[PDB]
Amino acid sequence: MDAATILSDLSTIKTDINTLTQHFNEFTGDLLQALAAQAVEQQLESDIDQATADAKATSALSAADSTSVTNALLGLKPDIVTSLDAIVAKKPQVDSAGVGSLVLSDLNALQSKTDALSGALQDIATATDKDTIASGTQDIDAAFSSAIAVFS
Ligand SMILES: CCCCC/C=C\C/C=C\C/C=C\C/C=C\CCCC(=O)O
Repeated sequence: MDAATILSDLSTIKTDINTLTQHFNEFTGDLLQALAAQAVEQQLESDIDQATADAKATSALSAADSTSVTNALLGLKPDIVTSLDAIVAKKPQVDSAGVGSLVLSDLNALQSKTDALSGALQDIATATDKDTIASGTQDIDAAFSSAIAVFS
């Protein structure tokens, strides 16, 4: 509903991602581990959708708020790349657990939901910040495409 809400929403997303990465780095193929990570992944999906809804409810951002939201979104990029790298690194464990289709389903959902979030933030950012967001989102989308290719 306002810029502070969107920033808080983006921080929650950041926390979710870093928690997932921790799960990935511990994954041994065990299905209970997979269940635990999927719960976090589903929380992440919900949190991204919440951010999108809050952004859709928000008026054209001041210059300072636009910078804040742009930097918070772009600040997710290395966390996303790190997280995607971490699950890719565990492809053998994913294959042995037989849960590749779940990873793939999750990746496609997350890409869709993240793209929607970026679109909504572009809509309320300054003209310059929109371009910056779009550019960073291209990079996030590239990273998703690579992970999807690995898991399909
Ligand atoms: C918005 C940025 C997205 C960052 C990447 C986040 C998730 C990658 C997608 C799916 C992986 C998560 C759960 C799938 C379930 C089991 C696979 C092993 C999980 C584990 O380790 O037990």
